[PDB]
Amino acid sequence: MTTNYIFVTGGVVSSLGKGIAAASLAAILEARGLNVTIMKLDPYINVDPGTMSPIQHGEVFVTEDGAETDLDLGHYERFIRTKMSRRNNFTTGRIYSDVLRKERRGDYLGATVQVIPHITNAIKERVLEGGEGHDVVLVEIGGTVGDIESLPFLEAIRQMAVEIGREHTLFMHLTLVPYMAASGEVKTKPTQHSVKELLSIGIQPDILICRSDRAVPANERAKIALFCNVPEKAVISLKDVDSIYKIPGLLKSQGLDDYICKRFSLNCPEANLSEWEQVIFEEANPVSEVTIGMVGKYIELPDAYKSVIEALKHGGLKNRVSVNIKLIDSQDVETRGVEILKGLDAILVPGGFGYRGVEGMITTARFARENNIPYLGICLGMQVALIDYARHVANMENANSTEFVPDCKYPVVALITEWRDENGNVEVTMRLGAQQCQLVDDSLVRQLYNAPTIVERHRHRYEVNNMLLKQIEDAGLRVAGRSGDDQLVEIIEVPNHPWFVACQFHPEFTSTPRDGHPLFAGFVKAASEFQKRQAK
Amino acid sequence: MTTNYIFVTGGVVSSLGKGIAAASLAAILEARGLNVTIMKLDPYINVDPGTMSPIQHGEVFVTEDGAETDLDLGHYERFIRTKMSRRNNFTTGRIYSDVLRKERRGDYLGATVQVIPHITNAIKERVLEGGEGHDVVLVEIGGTVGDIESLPFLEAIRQMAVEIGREHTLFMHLTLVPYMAASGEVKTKPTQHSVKELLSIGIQPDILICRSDRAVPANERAKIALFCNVPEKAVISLKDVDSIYKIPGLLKSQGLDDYICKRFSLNCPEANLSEWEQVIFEEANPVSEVTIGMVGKYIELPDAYKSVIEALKHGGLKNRVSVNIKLIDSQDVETRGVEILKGLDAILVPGGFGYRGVEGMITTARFARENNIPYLGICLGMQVALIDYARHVANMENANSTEFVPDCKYPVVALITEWRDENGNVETMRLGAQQCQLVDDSLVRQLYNAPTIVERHRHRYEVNNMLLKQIEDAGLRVAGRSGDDQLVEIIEVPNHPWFVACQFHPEFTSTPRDGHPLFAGFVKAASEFQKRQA
Amino acid sequence: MTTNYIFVTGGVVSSLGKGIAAASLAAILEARGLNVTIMKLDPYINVDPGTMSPIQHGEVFVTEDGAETDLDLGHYERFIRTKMSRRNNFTTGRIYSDVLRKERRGDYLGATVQVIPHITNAIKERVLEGGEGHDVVLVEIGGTVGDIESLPFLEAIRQMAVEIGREHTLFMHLTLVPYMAASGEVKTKPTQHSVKELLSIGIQPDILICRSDRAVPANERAKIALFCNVPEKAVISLKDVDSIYKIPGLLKSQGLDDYICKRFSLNCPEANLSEWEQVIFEEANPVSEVTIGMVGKYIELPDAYKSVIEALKHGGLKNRVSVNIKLIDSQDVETRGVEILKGLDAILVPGGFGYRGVEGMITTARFARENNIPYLGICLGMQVALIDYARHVANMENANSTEFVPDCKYPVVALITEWRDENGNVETMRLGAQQCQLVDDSLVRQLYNAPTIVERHRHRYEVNNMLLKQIEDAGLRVAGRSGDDQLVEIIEVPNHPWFVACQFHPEFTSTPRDGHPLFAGFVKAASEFQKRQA
Ligand SMILES: [Mg+2]
Ligand SMILES: [Mg+2]
Ligand SMILES: [Mg+2]
Ligand SMILES: [Mg+2]
Ligand SMILES: [Mg+2]
Ligand SMILES: [Mg+2]
Repeated sequence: MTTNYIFVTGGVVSSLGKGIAAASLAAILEARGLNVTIMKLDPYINVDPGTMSPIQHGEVFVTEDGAETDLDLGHYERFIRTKMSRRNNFTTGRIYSDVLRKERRGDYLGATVQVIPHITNAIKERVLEGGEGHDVVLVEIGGTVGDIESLPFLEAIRQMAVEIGREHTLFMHLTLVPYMAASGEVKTKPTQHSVKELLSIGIQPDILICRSDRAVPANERAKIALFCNVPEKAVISLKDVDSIYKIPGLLKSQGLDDYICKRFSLNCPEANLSEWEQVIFEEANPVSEVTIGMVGKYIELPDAYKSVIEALKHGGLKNRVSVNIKLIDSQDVETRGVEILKGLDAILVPGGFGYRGVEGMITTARFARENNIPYLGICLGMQVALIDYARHVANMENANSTEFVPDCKYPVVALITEWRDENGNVEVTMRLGAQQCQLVDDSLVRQLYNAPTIVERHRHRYEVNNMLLKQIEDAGLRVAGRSGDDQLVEIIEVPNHPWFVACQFHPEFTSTPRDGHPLFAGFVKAASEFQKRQAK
Repeated sequence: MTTNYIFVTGGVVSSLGKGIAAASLAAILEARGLNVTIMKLDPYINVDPGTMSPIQHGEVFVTEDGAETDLDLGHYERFIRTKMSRRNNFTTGRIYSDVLRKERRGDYLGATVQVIPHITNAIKERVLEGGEGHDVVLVEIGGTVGDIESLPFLEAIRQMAVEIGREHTLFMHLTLVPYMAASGEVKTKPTQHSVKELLSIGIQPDILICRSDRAVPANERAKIALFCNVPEKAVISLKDVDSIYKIPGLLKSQGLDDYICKRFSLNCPEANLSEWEQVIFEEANPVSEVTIGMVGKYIELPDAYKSVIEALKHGGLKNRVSVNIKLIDSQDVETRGVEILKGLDAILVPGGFGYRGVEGMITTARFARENNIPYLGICLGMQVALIDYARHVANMENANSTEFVPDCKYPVVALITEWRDENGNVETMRLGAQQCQLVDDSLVRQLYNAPTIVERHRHRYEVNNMLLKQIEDAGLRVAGRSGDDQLVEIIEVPNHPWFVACQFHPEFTSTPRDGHPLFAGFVKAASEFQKRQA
Repeated sequence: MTTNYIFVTGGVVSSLGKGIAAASLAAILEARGLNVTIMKLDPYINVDPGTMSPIQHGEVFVTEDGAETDLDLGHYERFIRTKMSRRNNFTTGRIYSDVLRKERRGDYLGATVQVIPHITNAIKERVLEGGEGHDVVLVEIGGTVGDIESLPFLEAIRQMAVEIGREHTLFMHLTLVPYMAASGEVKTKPTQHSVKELLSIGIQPDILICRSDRAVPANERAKIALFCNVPEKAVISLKDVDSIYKIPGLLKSQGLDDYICKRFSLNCPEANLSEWEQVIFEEANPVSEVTIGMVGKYIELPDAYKSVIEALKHGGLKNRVSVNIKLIDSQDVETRGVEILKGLDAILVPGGFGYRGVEGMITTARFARENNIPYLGICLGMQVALIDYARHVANMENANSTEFVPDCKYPVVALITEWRDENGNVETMRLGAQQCQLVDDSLVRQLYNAPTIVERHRHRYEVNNMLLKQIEDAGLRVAGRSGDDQLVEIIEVPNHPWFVACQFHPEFTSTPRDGHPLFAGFVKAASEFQKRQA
């Protein structure tokens, strides 16, 4: 099993759908029984995305193993079965980070450390390390062919190709092909110029995925093929679709996989896109429609909630419900009232950090609870839910979490190390990654999940204060799931509501269009049910 | 009078509307009382545009001086009052052609002839020659930056700038700023890559014209302004508009002219855009509408009849009528018959060459003439009508133009030389502006409200004077003539609401601001018809 | 017979000796029994090299077929046996000139003519035409990579390679590898930058010829091989040698041909360089030496007489004499007189045009003739002698060539047409190979050991036959003639040790391997003289 590489680059413009296109291609190949993987090389100095701001960067994906990563890894997982690890994503800064240590520590032997080969060498090592024992490895180069930031990545993959050879390496480049209103036509120039840059640095693309408003007409394609470029019938059209679930099919329709298998000398069964057609079908044929309110502090960048939004969609798939997501700002709530929340068949409070929109969230939770509106809260969203209750259904006077009010009488949520009493009494940090969790017999989730135990992914520090727990419990609230050790609280549920659950983890990083998510499926169904009784 | 030069280039993709944008800028400057001109440098080996196909290039504009040029000079002309000459358009081929010959006549003295400096020197010569004593000269460079084709032009203007200095030189570069439905955002990378191709060539742009499908936001702009670009507040947004007549105003609103004037140290009044405003108003507030059928052969590529279409639009303006142009292929008249002609308030038969739909046209002329439908025929459209007339009225069995049936007995159209008769009895090309005399009791005389007019020519075949009288007798009216050989220019059909046909190309003189008497009159009639006919 | 193409380009600087290096490689391949040719693509607008000045370009080589070409074809010819035709050299100007005309005759059908594909198509056509059925074709691209001038040629060959594929195409790129007296080391950066300019243009070199003043060390090489370059062991060192005759061996030692043959899948015997070895030996082991004065006008740029110099060198080879060429300006003969001629064992008066030193020459001829100094005159050098002879012996007051004094009474040199007499009595250009008949009792007859020979021509002015007999009578010998008009080709001076003068350019046929009878004979004599004269 000689490992084969597909280096995926984009030209002309950013935001071309490269992540998704690699994902889709990976999907097809897997559908052919191949052992496939994908990796993301991010051309930025930040050592890890775990510090990038959601606005700008988008959401911070979390792998099983706790790596904080680029959201593209989210796309990968929702398209292929291979699990992502830290090995699947690295940035220009971690490389440098690396090379700078080895240096300042000898390794180089007073030799002069340069981009080439020291940096490039470091890139290859990591690329190999992640391709390690896969039939096909998709290497997605972030940024745009043409930026400097890209340079070292491109040079490294160039080196690889030479080394490894045409028989186990391919270059897949993505270009924009604008449609002209004025021209009333297809502009191929930009692709030519892009391919031109590849050549300028040693790279001759083997495949071209042409992104356009609409399908790129053979004639145009035929032009590109030869037009500079120089590919054969490996010029692919990637029109704008209304559903990403259709991409694997479109690419297949065009022979991309075949081209790829031949080149790689991969003898293998024809791709069966049944699951994808299924997903498409379901999506195309909803029965009912709901409107869900997503109440958070980062709505400027919807990509800040990428995984949630996809999860909601999946939940809809599993119920034949067309979900209408209405993005709402924690703030306005605690500003514009509560009349913004009205008209939601359901309400979701995602994660985030601060204290910023936090008050409006607490509110939202209360509104949901009080108005028997199905509510689902992730992390922050659980916390803001622990509160409202603590506050409104118990004593917990000004109930809060030390993230916001370090000195509260009632710190129902806060670092374990900070666990104190209402009387300041006391007892005798970053949770990242997949973690087992024990569900409470007789709980909603225990039913939804249909298992005693589950594994979910975390990304948090502030825990439920066990010190003020029973106090909230006895107020009626219920603990649905825990995480042994310190038995930390993972899931809570409010007993006298139609559908009210909250968890510490990010159920969203486990949802997929093909298999859904028990929690989201439930939530969505409930939303439906709610819609149904509100009028009938 | 130190001449000032504005070098206009384009990046990313072709078709950014660079010609119109240059025209519009010229329009502002002119509206500030400046003496302005514009020139088109086409990076193509064809020596003379007058040989290229419309499929590819679209209409052949004709200047006053008879030069055959790129359609862009038509745009220039519809935006500024400066007239175009053969000196406002030239190609790579002309340059090489020039150098080759100069070289063959030993002007170079055994020295090595090279792109640099021979070709570039030749280009510079032409530029200066064309900008000769104007306050501002806009030099539009054809082609797309980054291509091989335009290299010489770019090197040449680089030198000029360097020679002339930044006090009288500016580079204005158009670029595509795509819109991502996805991210819902605007991509400035292409601009950056494009701007960098200039640098690689030694040019650093002074102004950027950012073309998008919507306005480019100050955000995306200041980014451009600096990031990879380096211009001041010379980052201009040029969104897709619904009327090119809005452009000068749009550019003026963003201060382009001020920046321009400022750099060139031009102290002049603010741009008075009143005429443009009027045009804009008239266009937006039609009081009625019509459907004018445009019956021809190159009907496929629109640009083929750029100027005609524009002149019909101007006709609307003048009459506050909304003109619906129905592009009709003459072969289908041939094919399916006058069935297609049904539903028009007017019929226009344009010029062109190639027997092709020629029969399809004659028919149309007839149709129009026989159904009292207002008609306008230009050149071929006039010939096509002489025929119909001659035929169906003068009874001249298969009257024709030698151009298509040299053996015709009855050939009312033909070179002055081939001029024979039905009895075989007997006894170069027209280009550019020609005085023509209007006949005293003509419709056309009224419209133009003048004894003599000046129009543009581009034809060989003529009204066989040896047969004229026959048709005259048969009722036809000679509305105008050349003068000397007293060649027939215009003809009229008396028992008609509105039937005019001329040899010249009236469309080359139409302007949105001042319109055109024929077109005006023709549109009016189309209206009248419309109404009546209901 | 799938033709194989070797694209030869150059980077960093011009004058890397690219022509010689291509020739030498061709020489190896040929020595392996391959059918090989070479062509010169000159990126200059001059249509015909036959109009460029030597100041700039050096001698005008003349092919068998009469084509006037770049001196490089002379190099080609001195290294391979394949003969050159007009098809082995062409310029940018020829290409454009071709396209222009094709375009004017509507071959393009109104389509846009552009650099790509029209010009590039034209180039490809010529290349294929020139490589037509040879096993290997070396295509030398003139100019320096990275310049604008050579763009088209580079794009064209890029296409070919792409079209033809790597099985029959190779790119060979010459580059400068400077030596730093400082660090005492060798700089490979320029190679890298140069190699990268190719990439930017879409070409990735297969072989690098590293030119230095000393051999490039395996060290600096493997670095090149990979670092920024990417070729295999196609990194060749080409140090400055003392004899170009060593080159094929030097290249062969590094395995260039094997690599070449290998890539092209050519199965052929090892390069037999015996002839080269001999040449090398002869050159290194002269047994005596001489000083031959080369008396002329363009005396300044050496390359002006490339072939002559080479043929004199070959003369040495054949006689194991070391030839000391004394470049003597004819105006100084004019200026300072025969004083300068002192110290020569022989006198050579080359060809050329321009009255200039013409008098300086006639003198020389005389001097040589009157001091029994072996002489050789080519073309002008022959004319210059007819004169002297005619004059100082036939007593023809100021005999001359109309070329300089059209009004001369006594004009022994002139166009067949101007052919008059002293009494005014009476009754295009020669280029390329011409049969000439050798006179039975001539020296020249012995030397060539043949009745008829073939030589190359490049002249207009001729031996005025109406005056011949006079000079014949005065003692002069007609050693050879054209044939038909029985034009005088060669003349001899009987009371002389060695005095020959021909119209043709013997130098165009000289070769280091096979030498040249005239030159051989002439050098021999110079030796003899030398000795005697002491
Ligand atoms: Mg991506
Ligand atoms: Mg990235
Ligand atoms: Mg234009
Ligand atoms: Mg153009
Ligand atoms: Mg050379
Ligand atoms: Mg050259």
